[PDB]
Amino acid sequence: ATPRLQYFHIAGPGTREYLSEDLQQFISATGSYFDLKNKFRQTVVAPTRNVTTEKAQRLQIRFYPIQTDDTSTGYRVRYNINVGDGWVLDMGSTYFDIKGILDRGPSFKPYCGTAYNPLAPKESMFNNWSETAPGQNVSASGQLSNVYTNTSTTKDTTAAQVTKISGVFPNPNQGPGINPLRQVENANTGVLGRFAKSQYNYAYGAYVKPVAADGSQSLTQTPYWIMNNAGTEYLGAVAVEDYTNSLSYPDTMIVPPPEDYDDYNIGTTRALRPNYIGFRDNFINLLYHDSGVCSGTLNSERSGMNVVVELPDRNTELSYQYMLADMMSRHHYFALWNQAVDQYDPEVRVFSNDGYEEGAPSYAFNPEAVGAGEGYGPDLSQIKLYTNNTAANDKNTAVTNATTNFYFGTVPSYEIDISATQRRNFIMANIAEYLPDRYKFSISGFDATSVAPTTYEYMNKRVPLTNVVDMFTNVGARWSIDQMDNVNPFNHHRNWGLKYRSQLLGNSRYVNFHIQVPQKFFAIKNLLLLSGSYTYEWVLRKDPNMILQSSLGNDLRADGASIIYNEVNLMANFMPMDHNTSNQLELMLRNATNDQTFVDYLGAKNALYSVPAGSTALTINIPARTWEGMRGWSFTRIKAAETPQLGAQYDVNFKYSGSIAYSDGGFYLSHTFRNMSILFDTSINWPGNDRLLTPNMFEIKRSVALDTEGFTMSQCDITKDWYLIQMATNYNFVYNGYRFWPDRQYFHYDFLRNFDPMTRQGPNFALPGLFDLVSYTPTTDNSGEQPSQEAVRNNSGFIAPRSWPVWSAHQGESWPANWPYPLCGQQAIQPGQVLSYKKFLCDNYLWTIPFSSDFMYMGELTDLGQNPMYTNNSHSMVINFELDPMDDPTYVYMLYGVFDTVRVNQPERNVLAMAYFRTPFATGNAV
Amino acid sequence: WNQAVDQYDPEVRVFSNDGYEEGAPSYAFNPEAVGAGEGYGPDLSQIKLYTNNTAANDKNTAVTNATTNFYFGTVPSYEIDISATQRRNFIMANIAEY
Amino acid sequence: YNFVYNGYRFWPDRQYFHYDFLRNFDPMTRQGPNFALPGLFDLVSYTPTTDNSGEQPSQEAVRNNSGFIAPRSWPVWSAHQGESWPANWPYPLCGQQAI
Amino acid sequence: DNVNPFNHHRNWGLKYRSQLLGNSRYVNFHIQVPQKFFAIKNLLLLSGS
Amino acid sequence: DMGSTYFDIKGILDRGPSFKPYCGTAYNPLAPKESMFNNWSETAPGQNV
Amino acid sequence: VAVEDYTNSLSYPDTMIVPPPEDYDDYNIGTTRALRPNYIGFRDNFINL
Amino acid sequence: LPDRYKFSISGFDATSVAPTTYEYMNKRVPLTNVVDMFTNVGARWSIDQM
Repeated sequence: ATPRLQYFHIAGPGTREYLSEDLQQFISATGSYFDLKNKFRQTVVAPTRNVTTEKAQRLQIRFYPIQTDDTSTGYRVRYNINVGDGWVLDMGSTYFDIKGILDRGPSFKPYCGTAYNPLAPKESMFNNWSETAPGQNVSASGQLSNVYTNTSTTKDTTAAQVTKISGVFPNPNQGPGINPLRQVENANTGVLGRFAKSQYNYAYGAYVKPVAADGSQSLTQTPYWIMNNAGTEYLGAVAVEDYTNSLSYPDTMIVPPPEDYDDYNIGTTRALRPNYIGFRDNFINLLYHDSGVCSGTLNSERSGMNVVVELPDRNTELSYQYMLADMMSRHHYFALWNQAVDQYDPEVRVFSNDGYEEGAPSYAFNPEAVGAGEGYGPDLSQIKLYTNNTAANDKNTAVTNATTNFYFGTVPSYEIDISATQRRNFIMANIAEYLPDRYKFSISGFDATSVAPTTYEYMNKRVPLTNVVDMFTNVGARWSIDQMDNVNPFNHHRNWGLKYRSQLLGNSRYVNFHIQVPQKFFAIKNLLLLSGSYTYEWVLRKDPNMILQSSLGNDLRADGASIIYNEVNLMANFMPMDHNTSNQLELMLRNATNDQTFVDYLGAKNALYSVPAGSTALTINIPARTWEGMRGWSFTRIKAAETPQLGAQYDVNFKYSGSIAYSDGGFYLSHTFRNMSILFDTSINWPGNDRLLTPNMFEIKRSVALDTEGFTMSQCDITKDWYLIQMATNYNFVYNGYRFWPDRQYFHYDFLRNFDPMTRQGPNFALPGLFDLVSYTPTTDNSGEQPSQEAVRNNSGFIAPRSWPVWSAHQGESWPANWPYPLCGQQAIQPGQVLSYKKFLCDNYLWTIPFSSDFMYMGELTDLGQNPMYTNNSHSMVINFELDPMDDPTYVYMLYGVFDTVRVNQPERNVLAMAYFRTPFATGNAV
Repeated sequence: WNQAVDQYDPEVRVFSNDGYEEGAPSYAFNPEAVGAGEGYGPDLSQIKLYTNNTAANDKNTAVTNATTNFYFGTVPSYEIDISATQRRNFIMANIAEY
Repeated sequence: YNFVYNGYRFWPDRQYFHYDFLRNFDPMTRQGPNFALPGLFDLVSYTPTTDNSGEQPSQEAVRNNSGFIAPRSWPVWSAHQGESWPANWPYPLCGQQAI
Repeated sequence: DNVNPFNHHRNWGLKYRSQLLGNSRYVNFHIQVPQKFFAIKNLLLLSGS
Repeated sequence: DMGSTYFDIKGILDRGPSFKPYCGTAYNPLAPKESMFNNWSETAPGQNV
Repeated sequence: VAVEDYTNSLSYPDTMIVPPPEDYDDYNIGTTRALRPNYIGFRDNFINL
Repeated sequence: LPDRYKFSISGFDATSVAPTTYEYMNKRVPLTNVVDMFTNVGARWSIDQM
C-alpha cells in the first residue's frame, strides 16, 4: 500500500471508490456509446496473507504402488495416499501416470497408400529379369536409361563401364540425363541398365532392404553384355541382382486377376488398408470401470470398508463422454487426457454425390513440346527447308543442313479429367472399401473360413462390389449410402480423432507409450479428500481390443497386438495453502451439514437387450417398481459384436477393436427405430392423454411411401410426434414455435447438430423397363470374378472390368453407359417411373424421452418423477420396440433415468464413508 | 423450415489469383514401367545378350534365348501440372461460366 | 487457467487468445529406425557437398521412386529420369516386415 | 462484380435445399412452411374459435 | 479520445523485384517444365540451322 | 515455316532456369522453375511503421 | 529448408551475393532426401530440420 503504488492505482483503493461520484454516474450513463471505463486503471490485489505456507511443502506428489499383483487379464496397482493435516487433496487432480511397452501389431498402417514407389503405376514392374538358370533361358523387361557415348565396334568403351557395373554405378535413380532426346545418335550413345531377378515383379510398393550404406540393395551384380543380332557389335551392358529372397512387399498387397486370368496376367499391387491402432478417446476402456467383479478399491484406515462400489448397470465411460461434451466442445483436441473425439468424415457418411467439377479439357503433354504420339499426319521426318523468294513467291535456295525435328499436329497429349478421376478415387476408397462383408468378394487367391472375418488380411483380401457404390450411385442426391447406413462410420481412416490418437504414439507399432489417464468414477472423480491415510487400488485392462481402438475394428488379439505396463504411478497436486486455513477448510468439510455430494452425469441405468439378426421387434418387460424420481428414457441399438460383456474381467467373444458405441458416445444406429410404446402397468400407456398423434405409441418414424395422413416432419420419415419429443426435451420450447438452437451445437450429442434428413428419388424398378442392372449379391466363390457386376457398362473402356477387383488395371473399349437411368434432364424417365426415399440419419444422439408431463425440461427431478401416483404406487412397465431388421445380432442400449448420487461423509480424520443412492432402481440388479 | 442461407463461394466472388501450387514436374507414366513412346535412342529390339568374361573383361558366351524388349531411356511419360490444371478448371467452370 | 489443483482440464474459454497454452501446445511423437546397428544404414544424407556444382551424389542412396522422379543427386525440379526399381531407404516401422 | 453471386452452383445453402428434395425433377415433396407475418408470427391466441 | 486518432498515410511503395504475389508462373503455366517453344537455331539466315 | 527473332525480344519473368549439373551442362538444358512466391505487404497492425 | 540443407544449382555460387537476398534463396535447391514422401511416412511429426 505504498503511496507511490497508490498514486498510480497499482496498489490503490480502486476505481469505484476514488473517482468522483458524478463521474462514475457519467461513465456508466454514457457507457453504451462513449466508453470511458478503460481510462481509469484498477488493479486486483492478491491476498498476500494466510493463503500459502512458507513451510517446505511438495507442490506435486508422485504415489507409486505398494502392491502390483500383475495377471494375464488385468494389471492391478495398489497405492497409499498419505494426506497429512493441513493438506487437502482433490481427486480431480489425481490420475495414473502409466508408461509401458505397446505393440500395435502388424495390422497397423499409419498412412493411406504406400511408402515405396508411390508414384509408380500399380501394375508396373521394376526392370524384370526372369531366368531358369544363370545364363540359361531368360526373360527380362525394363528401361535402359544410362548412356556412356561409346565408340562401338570394340569392347574398350563398353568394358570400361562393365568394370564399373559391379558397384552401385548403374544407379537406377539416374536416367539418360539428356533433356532433348532427339539429339542423341543411335550408334554413339551406349546402353546401361540394372535389372532385378525376383519373384512377384511389381514396382508398386517394392522394398528391398539395403545391405550397404550407399544404396546397394544387393552385393552380387553379374554383368551381361548387350549386342545386336551379330556378336561383333557392342551395344550395351546389364547389371542383374538376385532379389528372390531379399525382396519384400510391406504395406502393399497383390490383387491378382480371376483364376481364369491368373496366367498371362500379374494383376496389380494395392497398398494395404490404412489402420490406426491408437488409444481410445479419453483413455476409454483402460481402467476396469463398470465391473463389479474386478472393480477398484478406495478406503481409509480407520474406516476399513470400501467406499468405491461399482455396479454393472452404470456406465462410467459414457457418463464422462456426456459430461465432457456438455462441459466443452468436442472439436477441441486435448492430448493430455487423450481428448480426441471420434469423428467421421461428414462428406463420407452422408454421400452428397454432386458429380464432379467439370472443367476444361485437360491433358498431359510430352516432357518436351515436340513429338508424334500416335503420329497421324504426314511424317515430315525427311523434309528439306528451302529459303523463300519474295519476288518469285517460291522456293529459291535450299538450306545446306537443316537438322529439323518438325512433327505434325498439336502437342501429343493424353486427356484426363482430374475432378472426375479424384472423385471416383474418393468414392471408391473412402466409401467403397468400408462396405459390409456381405457386399464383397474374395480376390481369387483368398478363401473364406481360413481366417476369421475380424482379421486384418481378411478385410484387405476382400474387394467390394464395384456397382453397389460408384460415381453414378444416386448421382445428384445428398444421400448416405443405404448399404452402409448401419456401418460404424467411426471405424474409418478419416476418423480424425483416432487419427490424432494413433499418431500420438508414433508411426511404428513398437511404442514406448507414456500416458496419463484420469479417474472417471463419479464418486471419486472430483472427491476432495481431507487429511488422513487412504489406500486406493485400481486394476488396468490388458485386452488389446478394449484398451486400443482400430480404425478397422479387426481382432487385435488375433493380429498380435499386446501391451505391457512397466510403471503405473499416481500423480497428485496439492495446494500449498496455509495450514492455518486448510485445517479450517478440512474442518468445515468434515462437518456433516456440508459434505461432498457427487452424481453420475449420465444419470441412467444401462440395460442391453439382445435383438437377433432377423428379428424386428423387442419387448422390454420390467418388474413392479416405484419410479421415485425417474428422469426418462434414452435408447439406441448397439451391435452385439461391438459391445463387450458387461462387468466382465475379460470378454473372449469380443473380437472387435473399433469404436465401442456403448463405452463412448459413438452412436450411429439412432435410426432403425420404427416406433416404441410405454405401458407403466400391464395396460396403462404412459402418454395416455392423447398427447401424441398416435396416443398409444411413440412412432419414431413411418415410411413416406405408405404415408397418407402426413405424420412426417423435417422433410424425412421422422414423425411429427417424435420430432416434438426431441425438440421439447433438448431445447425446452416447442409450444412457442419450432426453431434452431445454436446454444447447444457444441454439445456433440444433442439433436439438431446431427439430425440429418436426406432424400433421393431412384428409378421405379419392377416396371416394363428399368431393369435394375446393379447386382448387390456377390457370388461368394473362390475366384475373384463377379460376372453379375458386368451389366452397368459405365466408364466402359476407362476402368477395370466390373467383374474384376476395382484396383486392377483398366481395360475395355469406350461404350455408351446404360445403367444410370436419368432422373433429371430432358431425357429423364417418366414421372410415374420414379419414387421417393425420405430417410434420416442421426449419429451420436441416443434418443431421449423425458419423464416430464409436457416433455419439456423443467428440472432434473422431472414433473412426474415426484408425482405421488408413481412414487407412492408400484408399477411394472412394459416397453415394446419394433426396429428395422439388421443382418447381425445387436443390443438395444436402453438408458433409464436415475438419480445415482453419493454423499461422501468424512466425520473424523481418515474416516471415509460414502453412501450411494439411486432413485428409481435402488437395488442395482440385472434388469 | 428449409433454413439454408444463400452462400456464394468466397473463393469465387473475390477471385484471389494466387497462381497455382508449383511442385516438382509431375509425370503420368505408362501402365507398365517399360515402353518406347517417342522411340528416341537405339532400337534394342533385335539385340542378343552375352555372358561376361570376368578374366578377359569381354563377352565369352551367348545366352541361349533371351526374350527381352529392353527399351531405351527413362520410363515414357507425359507431363501434367495438376495444380495449374485445377486452377484453370476452377476459373472457367466457376467464374468464366457465370 | 488458474486451476491445476482441482485437475488438469481443457479450457475453451481462452482458445481465442492466440497466445495461450493449450491453443498452440502441440505434442508429437515419432519412432524412427535405430541406426548405429549392424543393419539400418541410414541411407539419407543431410550434409550437402557445398560446391559450385549442382550435384549431390551423396543423396543417391534412397532409390525410392527410382524411374519416376528426378535423380536424388539432381535438383528436385528437374525432369524425371531413371528406371523402375524397388525402394530401399524407408525402413518399414509397421506391418508384417517391420524392423 | 455486378453479377448475382448467389446464382452459383457453389451456393451451399441452395445446394442443400435442392438436395433435400432429391436427385430427380419429379418430387413427391412434403414440407412444413412457417408463418412469417409479424402480427401473427408469435401471436398467443387465447381460447376460442 | 486519442483512441480514434490515426495517421492518414498515402505514398509511393516500391516492393522491389523480389515480389511474386502468386505461386508458380503466369506464362505458359500448363507447359511442361522442360518444353521448347518451337525452336529455331541458326548461325546465319539460311546457314547451319 | 514462320521464323521470328526473339534473341533480344524474349524474357523469362517470374521464372528461373534450374540447369543440370556441369557433368550434364551440355546435351541437356534441364528444366525451368518459377521464382519463390514472395509477398511484400505491410506487417500486422502496421507493426514497425 | 534451412540454408545448411540446400545447395547451388551448378550456375549459382555462394559468396557472389548475400545469403539474405532473393535470388540466393531461389538458386539454392534443397536436398531431396531430407524431406520427401518417405520422411516419417506415418508420423504426425514436424520436420526436425524445420
